[PDB]
Amino acid sequence: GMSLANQIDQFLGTIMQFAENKHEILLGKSESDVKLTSTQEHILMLLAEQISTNAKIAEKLKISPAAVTKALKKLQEQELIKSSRATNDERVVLWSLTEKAVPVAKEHATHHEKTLSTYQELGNKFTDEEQEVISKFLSALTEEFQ
Amino acid sequence: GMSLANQIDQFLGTIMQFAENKHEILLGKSESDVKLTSTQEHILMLLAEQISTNAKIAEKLKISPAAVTKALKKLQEQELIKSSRATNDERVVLWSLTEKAVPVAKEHATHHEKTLSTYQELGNKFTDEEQEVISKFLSALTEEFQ
Ligand SMILES: [Zn+2]
Ligand SMILES: [Zn+2]
Repeated sequence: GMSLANQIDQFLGTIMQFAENKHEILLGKSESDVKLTSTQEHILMLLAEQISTNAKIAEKLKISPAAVTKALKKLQEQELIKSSRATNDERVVLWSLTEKAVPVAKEHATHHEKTLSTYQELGNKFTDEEQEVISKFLSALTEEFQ
Repeated sequence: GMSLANQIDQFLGTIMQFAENKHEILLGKSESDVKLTSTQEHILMLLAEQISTNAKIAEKLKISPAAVTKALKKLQEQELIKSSRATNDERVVLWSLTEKAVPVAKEHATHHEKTLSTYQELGNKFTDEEQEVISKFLSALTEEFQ
C-alpha cells in the first residue's frame, strides 16, 4: 500500500500523459510543434557526424532503403540536406547538412544526450545488484506490451 | 551493455508506441474505436456498483463537479445512464446504468482487472526487498516526467 501493481499502473499513466502528441520520449525539451519525424531528425544527427550515402544511412539507423528514401525526400524538400557526387564514383550520391540544419541536428542531439544522462544518473544511484533487479523487471514488463 | 540507461530509453519507447491513440494503458484489450473518455467509462463502472448522486461520483472518482457534469451529459445523450429522484428528497438526483451500459461497464471493469492482475503477477515474482528497489526506481523516474 500502495501496492506495486497500483504503482506500476500509475507510472504508466504518467508516461502516457507525457508521451501524448510526441514522436519520441525526450527530456529537457520544451513543448513545440512537431516539425520532423524521428527518422528525419536522426538522419540529420548522422549527417552532422559524417557525410553519408543512402546505404550508410540505412545501415546506421537500421531501417530500410524505402524508409531512407522517404525521409531524405522530405529533408531535401525542406532544404535541410543537400546531395553531392562521390569523387571516387560518379554513381554514388552523398548527403550532407545545409547550414539551416546545423542547429536542428545539434538541438536534437542535445535532447538525446540530456535524456540518456538523466537515466544514467538515476541508474547510478543503484548498485549493480539493484540494477539487475530493475533490468529484469523492465524486461518482463516490456513483454506485456508486445 | 545494454546499459540500464539504454534499457530505460527503449522501455519508454515501447510504452509510447503502445499508448498512441489511447485514453488509458489497458492490457488484454483488442484495438477498437475510442467511444468513451476514461471519466465516462469510470462513471459507468461506479454506477454498476452503486446508484449514485453527482456528489458521490465526484467524491469517488476524485474529480470536480464540472468534470462530472460534462461526463454525465455525454453518457445521458448516448442513453448509457438515466436519472431518477431520490425517494427521501425530491431535490436529489440519482444516476443508474441503462441496460445498454451493463456490458460496457462490465467490459471496462474486466480490462482494469486484467491489467492490474498482470502487474500483480509480475510483482509476485519479486521478493519484498526487490519490490522496494523497483518502487524506488519507479518513484524517481516518475519525477523526471513531471
Ligand atoms: Zn530522436
Ligand atoms: Zn479505465
